[PDB]
Amino acid sequence: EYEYLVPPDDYLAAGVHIGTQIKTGDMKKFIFKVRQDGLYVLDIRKLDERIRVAAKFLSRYEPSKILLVAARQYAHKPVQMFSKVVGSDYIVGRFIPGTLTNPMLSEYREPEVVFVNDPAIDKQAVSEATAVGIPVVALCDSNNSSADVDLVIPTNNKGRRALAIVYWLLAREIAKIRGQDFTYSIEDFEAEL
Amino acid sequence: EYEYLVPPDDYLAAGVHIGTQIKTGDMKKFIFKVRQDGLYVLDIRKLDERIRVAAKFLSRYEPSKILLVAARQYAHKPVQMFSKVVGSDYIVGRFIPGTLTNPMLSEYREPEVVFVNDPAIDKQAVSEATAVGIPVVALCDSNNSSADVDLVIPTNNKGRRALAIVYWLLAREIAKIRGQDFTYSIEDFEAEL
Ligand code: NA
Ligand code: NA
Ligand code: NA
Ligand code: NA
Ligand code: NA
Repeated sequence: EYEYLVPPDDYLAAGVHIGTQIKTGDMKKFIFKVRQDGLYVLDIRKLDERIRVAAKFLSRYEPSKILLVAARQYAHKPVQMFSKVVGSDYIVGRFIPGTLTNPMLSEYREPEVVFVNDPAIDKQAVSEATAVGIPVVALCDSNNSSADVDLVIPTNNKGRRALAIVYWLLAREIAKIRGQDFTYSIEDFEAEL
Repeated sequence: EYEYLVPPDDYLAAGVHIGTQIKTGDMKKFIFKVRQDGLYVLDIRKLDERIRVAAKFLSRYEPSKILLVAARQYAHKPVQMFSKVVGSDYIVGRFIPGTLTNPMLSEYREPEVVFVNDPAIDKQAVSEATAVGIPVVALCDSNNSSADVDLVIPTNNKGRRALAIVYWLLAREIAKIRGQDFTYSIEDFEAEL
């Protein structure tokens, strides 16, 4: 029996397994099945394994050197709350071109690892981080595919609740490794509306 | 404008870009093109970027906590030479089931990261590492596909010289990150005839 970070039903209730109508070759290994309504379903066993791995991966960096990126609206709150807990830097909303490549921009930063919400939406950040040799972690849905993403977290990266539980779990596990008290609830990470 | 770790011609002479007659969905994003003879060609730009990232990541671990695994014969020497330089542990030849999951087994170890030569050949190690939450790094050829590999290094992982230059580069970059002198030639890493 596999031991999940949370009861399996919690993952399903959050809709992390709900993909899109599109499947990429890169994501096939994470797709459990395709629903009759054409929607692809992600493997929660794989998601759980990847969240654990990502938490360990990220705990190998000093907090301030971690940069989270997310233009997608429902990801802003989860990203900011994750940062509140982990101590990572973040950029939500429009990512300004040159933020990682132009030392003269006021927004310029030099993180050692970049974590984006969606490689398609946050493509500018992914491309720049890769051009500068910075490892890229990313949430990838069935429709995503990027040769520039180094560490993948296969999950619904669009749903309000799905994003809340994933960022919440990542922050929770990183805090555990760090021996930092964490009492936040999934609701605390969830975007309004 | 990209800057390779070594003259591009060196990568080609080693045949790292030469894949097999098969292409998985997992590897599609790394395939540059398909040759006249049916052989898929890997993207050396991505390989170079990935070797750089893997070296950085691995240098984030106490060397003794890194475990290299390789049953494939042409990978033994490269793996042993990499370990000589890096200080990592390794298991070449048959990987005994239970090595990462059975504490009573004499060969039992608790590495913090596992790096295998081929996820199909070294599937036992990949499966066990994943089952215990240990991040998995792997060399993946066009024919490979594994949801259990966390960090991928897209390259020919069968060729004698292909393996020598890849392990050589990784070791060189890790030593460089440490400052450790590195005077080995690619030949010093190549399996004998
Ligand atoms: Na989705
Ligand atoms: Na990248
Ligand atoms: Na707690
Ligand atoms: Na090959
Ligand atoms: Na794994």
